[PDB]
Amino acid sequence: MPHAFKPGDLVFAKMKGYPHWPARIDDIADGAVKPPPNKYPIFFFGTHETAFLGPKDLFPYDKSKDKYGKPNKRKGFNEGLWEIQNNPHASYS
Ligand SMILES: O=C(COc1ccc(F)cc1)N1CCCC1
Repeated sequence: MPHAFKPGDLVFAKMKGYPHWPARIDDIADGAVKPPPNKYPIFFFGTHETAFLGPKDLFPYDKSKDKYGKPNKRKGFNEGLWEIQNNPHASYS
């Protein structure tokens, strides 16, 4: 059975106006800004941007990739497909 989201989990994450985007649940570093309650820090592959999202916008990657893991014309997307499949736990700082 599913657990709650934890850092390291791979997802597609949905933001208004954008396709379901390859992403991971990030850790929060010591001393860094925390997310709002009930939100997770989401690191978007390809763009390398972070936003705070709740579970309603988080689709586990294994279950969802057949539907959402297709090339897109949006900036950063196809790089991000490569990252989530090939090195999803790397440092992209
Ligand atoms: O909206 C976001 C991430 O959120 C931020 C965007 C810009 C920024 F400077 C900081 C955060 N994304 C939509 C799908 C790819 C990444």
